[PDB]
Amino acid sequence: PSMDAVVKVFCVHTEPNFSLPWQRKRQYSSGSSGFIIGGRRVLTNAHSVEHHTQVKLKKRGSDTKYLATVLAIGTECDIALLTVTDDEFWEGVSPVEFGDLPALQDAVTVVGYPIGGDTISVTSGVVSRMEILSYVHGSTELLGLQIDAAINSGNSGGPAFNDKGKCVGIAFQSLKHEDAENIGYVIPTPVIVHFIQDYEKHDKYTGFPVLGIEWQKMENPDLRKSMGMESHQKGVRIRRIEPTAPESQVLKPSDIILSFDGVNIANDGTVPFRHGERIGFSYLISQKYTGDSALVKVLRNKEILEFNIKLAIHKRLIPAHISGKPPSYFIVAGFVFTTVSVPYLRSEYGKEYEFDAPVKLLEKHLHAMAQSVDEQLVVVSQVLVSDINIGYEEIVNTQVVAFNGKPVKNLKGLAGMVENCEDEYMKFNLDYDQIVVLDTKTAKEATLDILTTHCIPSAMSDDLK
Amino acid sequence: PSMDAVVKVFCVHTEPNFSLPWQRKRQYSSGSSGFIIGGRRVLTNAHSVEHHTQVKLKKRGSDTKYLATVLAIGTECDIALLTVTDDEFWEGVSPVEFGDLPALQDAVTVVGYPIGGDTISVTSGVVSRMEILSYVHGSTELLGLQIDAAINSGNSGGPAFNDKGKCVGIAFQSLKHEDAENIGYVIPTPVIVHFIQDYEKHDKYTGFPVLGIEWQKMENPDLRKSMGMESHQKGVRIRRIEPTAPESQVLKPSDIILSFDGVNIANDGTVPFRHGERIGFSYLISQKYTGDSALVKVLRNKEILEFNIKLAIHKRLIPAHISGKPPSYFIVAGFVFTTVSVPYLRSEYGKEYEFDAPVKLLEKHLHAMAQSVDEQLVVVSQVLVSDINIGYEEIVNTQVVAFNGKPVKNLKGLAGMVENCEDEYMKFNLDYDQIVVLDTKTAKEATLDILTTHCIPSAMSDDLK
Amino acid sequence: MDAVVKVFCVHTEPNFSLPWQRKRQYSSGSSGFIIGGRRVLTNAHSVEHHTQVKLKKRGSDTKYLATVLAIGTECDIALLTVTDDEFWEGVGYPIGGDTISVTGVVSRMESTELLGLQGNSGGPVGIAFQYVIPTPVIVHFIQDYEKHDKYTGFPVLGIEWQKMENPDLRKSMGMESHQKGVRIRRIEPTAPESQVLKPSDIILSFDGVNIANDGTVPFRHGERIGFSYLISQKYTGDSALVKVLRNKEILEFNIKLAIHKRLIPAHISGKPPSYFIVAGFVFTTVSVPYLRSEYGKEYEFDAPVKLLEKHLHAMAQSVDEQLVVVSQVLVSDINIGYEEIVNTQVVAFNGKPVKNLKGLAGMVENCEDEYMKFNLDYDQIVVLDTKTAKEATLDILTTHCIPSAMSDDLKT
Repeated sequence: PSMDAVVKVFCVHTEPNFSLPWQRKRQYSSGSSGFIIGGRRVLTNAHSVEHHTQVKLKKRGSDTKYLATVLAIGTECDIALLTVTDDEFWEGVSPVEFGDLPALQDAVTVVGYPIGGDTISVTSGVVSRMEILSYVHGSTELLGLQIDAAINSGNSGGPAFNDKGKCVGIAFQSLKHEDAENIGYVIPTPVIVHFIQDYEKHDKYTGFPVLGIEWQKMENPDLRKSMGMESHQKGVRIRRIEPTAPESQVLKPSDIILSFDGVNIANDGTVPFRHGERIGFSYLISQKYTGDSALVKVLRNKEILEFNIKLAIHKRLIPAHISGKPPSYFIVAGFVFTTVSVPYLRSEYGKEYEFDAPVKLLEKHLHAMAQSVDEQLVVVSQVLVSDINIGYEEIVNTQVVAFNGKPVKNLKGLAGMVENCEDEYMKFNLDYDQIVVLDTKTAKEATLDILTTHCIPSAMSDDLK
Repeated sequence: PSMDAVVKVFCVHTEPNFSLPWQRKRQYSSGSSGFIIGGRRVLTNAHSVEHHTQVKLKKRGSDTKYLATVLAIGTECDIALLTVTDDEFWEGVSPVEFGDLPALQDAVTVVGYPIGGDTISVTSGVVSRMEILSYVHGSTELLGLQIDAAINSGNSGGPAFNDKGKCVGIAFQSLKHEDAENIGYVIPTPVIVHFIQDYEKHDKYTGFPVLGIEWQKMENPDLRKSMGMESHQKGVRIRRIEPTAPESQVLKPSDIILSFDGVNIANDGTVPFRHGERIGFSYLISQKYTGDSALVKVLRNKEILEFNIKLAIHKRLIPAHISGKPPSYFIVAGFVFTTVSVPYLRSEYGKEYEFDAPVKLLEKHLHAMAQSVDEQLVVVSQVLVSDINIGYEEIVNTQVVAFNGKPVKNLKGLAGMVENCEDEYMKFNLDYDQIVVLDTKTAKEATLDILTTHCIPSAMSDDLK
Repeated sequence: MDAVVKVFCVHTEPNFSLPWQRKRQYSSGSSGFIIGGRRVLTNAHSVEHHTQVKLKKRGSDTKYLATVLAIGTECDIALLTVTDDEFWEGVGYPIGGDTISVTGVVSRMESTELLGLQGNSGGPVGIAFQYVIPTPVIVHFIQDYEKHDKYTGFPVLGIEWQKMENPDLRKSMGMESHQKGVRIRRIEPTAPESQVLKPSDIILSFDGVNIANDGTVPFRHGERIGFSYLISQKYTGDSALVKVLRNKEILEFNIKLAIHKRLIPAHISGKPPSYFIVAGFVFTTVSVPYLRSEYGKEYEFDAPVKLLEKHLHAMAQSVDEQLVVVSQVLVSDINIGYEEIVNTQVVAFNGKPVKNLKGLAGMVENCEDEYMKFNLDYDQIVVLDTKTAKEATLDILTTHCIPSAMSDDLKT
């Protein structure tokens, strides 16, 4: 106990097809775990209800499935917040109550449901370490608890209790470990508290802020001396700054970040966390709210400066997810133009896309920064075969970089240049020094019959209409 | 302890051959578990003594096997009630005593004997859920306990104890789970009490009543409005009524059942069961005794009606079992006529008969209702090859629907029409628009020599003589 | 050998489970060969759902866009052409190769069949596929095209029959000892012969060929074959003389032969699948491609028994009768409580029998009643408020990226 607050989550999903962005896949149902908390609220994983079209909740002792409402989705922290109108669902359950951030080697008990099973499952372990990690690959890294108990579909989203019967967070199945390694994570209470308090204040999820920099350790003493650091000072060198984090352009490459909100940062980027414990300084940042300001102290040209910087969320050139929105696409003459995101790469190349995708794309995934707030990697995804595009059918996942001499910044820009093209020819500059040339008049005329052939409702996603 | 009341059941079985209904299979012995209770009584599974010709009981500390008496067999609840004349068997054992219906996640300890072993085995688990389930496939669904401990031959029939040393029911091996899933059932004490009290009152088993209806949920609000339901009312729509449950013909299709014996029924067919627990409304029905009456409240034509309905057992067109009776058959000219039951289908098509039997038969198994109290599905089972039936040898498991223009209602009817046939020809209308024609005089004369060839004692089962 | 061409095929095939969509393009390579009359021969399965077939001659650098002339589904043969005259100026190809190959056992022997058991499919004997497609099938296929100017398939006698091997059965129906044949069990209502033939007729002969008690006719010395072989040799629209015993008398009918109309069609000749949607209820018609797409290759065991019964045993009672099901329910507030309805037959709409998909779609459009009441199989009903159910449809289509509430054939 209290087992009666631990519910099963039935979710009907309607996933976009990122490879065929005019399609939604067949409806399917998934089950996971979740739990009732104070104030007529239920907590589960964000991944358990992504692309939801209906959510239902089932208590362990009753056949009845209750229609639920999704209140907010925190994708970066993998939390969803639900409610239920039916008062019968709430009646007679004592809500889960939250405990303090656990100590290492503290006992933890994870309560949930097996895969495809409707009976309670109970899994035991210890907190093996504190960690900063992504809950969505390629997305912002947050505080987490690592536990020596494996988590699998089913129990992820159930509560994790300390020996005092208090919940210390939401179970989370590891993305980077095989199920037999018996390692799992718990989304901890300060992350949970960040997400609920964020919703309670803004009536919406507003994300987790980042500073918008990459950094390099300062552990070599000649490096420190050569940039004016006094022998008591320590910190990290700024390698690069996101062009699209404008509040951070007050910072500059090769600044030495000395402290953040007063907390002293070491040469390896760690800050003190608790007795005998050190953690990366990003936990100081991600515990703030988007829009919060932070005191950053740097060494610049052997002199100390202090900046108050408004913090924002990270904008990735190739986004880790697109918030459940439909992927954007545009078609002309059977050429399918779309943008590159992580779900696109996963759907095109499978689980190992970080090794099987084209190196041109991997470069941009691993290393490129967006140069503008609206920049997108635009590609020819595929060519829908037809007479108008004879000779081009082999083109797959190749960046479009220019149209009739003008650079392509994003998909909407390219859709605009194709619509307003008055030249005799449409000349696309592709990657690998390729060009695609189409007669403007005959290519626009060819589009409709291709749409029909492939049952494409429209030549573009609504966001471009 | 108290291990000394947990006995081994040795049973000699003489099973009918449903594929060759003139034969009894070779005697064989099976062992299972059972336990002594108050009043010179032993409890075991019904399946452990089906087709019994002798039962013996062995206590764990003594070589001696005691000749037992079968008092009653409750097939639907899988319980057999035995006694023993020898007073030495009873002397010095403290009888098992029964506890209350357990709560979810309560500890349960199952005591029995391994397969082919005569030493005590002890298995531990928790009650994982309350359930309504069939203990014989295709037979009436009853209250049961699901436990996270697997049960296998051997221990099924042993007692299940709560931590207070009280028995909360009889172990039961799952029909729908592989042994490695570690899931089993316990026939609970209110079912046990139903069966003993039933015997103690009628000097015989009288079964578990059903209402005789199929129903459809009422969870859609337009469905509810369109049939006059006020916003506070809830219940289920009657889809169909068994023709042979005449006390229920007072009900009518599209009645909305609102409550049963006062208990309010929800739109999903659940009723409250305990604190925070809901179960299907059939538990209200099957806890009554055959012959009991029940108050049923329906909405009919937007108006409330209340009926007092005498409850009876379910009569299935294709019966789930035939109570250990011998299967009926009738032979003429080497044509073997028999009726279709579940044991017949199992013996003809194996464990997967619900996928391997002819679709014509599966339809009737899954969906047909008996149209009369004595209706039977009659089939040609096989043709015993002989000159008189040349050209017909391939006919297998095909329904007989008419004889000389008259419909076949059951096997006895067909046996009567063949005996009193005065026409020159016997013309059987079979399924798939086939006919079998035989010269009446020569076919009746051919029968005896076929019986002899196949060592068939008689042309019919005794029930047709 | 310079008349053996390479055949690149790009396929776009429908989703029978989601009939508003087309699966992703995929490509096949095959062979083919040129014959007389500006005509190219290949396999059917190698150009099924072709969106573009181009052809490439031996040793040539040019791929010519083809036009497929006829696809013979029942017999796995197709036939293409190319409008450019340069293509017609004056054994097959390995996968991924543009060079001719010439190859197991050949010999080694051992709608209705041709019955011969045991890079690159398409080439030139007859048409290989990967056995060799024989020439007695090709010629029927070609001569069918060369006559109808399209493919019409192979005719059938729309009857089921039972052997007449048992003496007493024969005597009871008046068959003299020398007479042999098969007894009609049932006749397809949508066959022309359902007029003139009757149940329990004994079919004795077909175009003067005597039919045995077990349904076979002579074939070669020492070998017989089922009489359906005779009927499949004819062409659609041909006449045939069918001689029967009825009430102990001999009658001979001249019957114009026709294509089989199956209630659950074995395929739909590459036409798109049809669907109709209202308030998230997806209605469609049961075909074998549907059952296969819904339930896998074991569909004859995993599909619901109600549908399996129709598939194995039902005859269409009308020429346009279809088996209409609720395929699935696209969940939305309008259809709350109905979401578990899957592949269940619709039998009536507001009291009136449903005969086919277009019929059902018409009744919904013209429904002026307050409620829409669908009688489903398993004695179920679906009730929706007519005004709000029609109003809810559009957003459900939007959510699922469905272009309209129905397939084009239902706009008709």
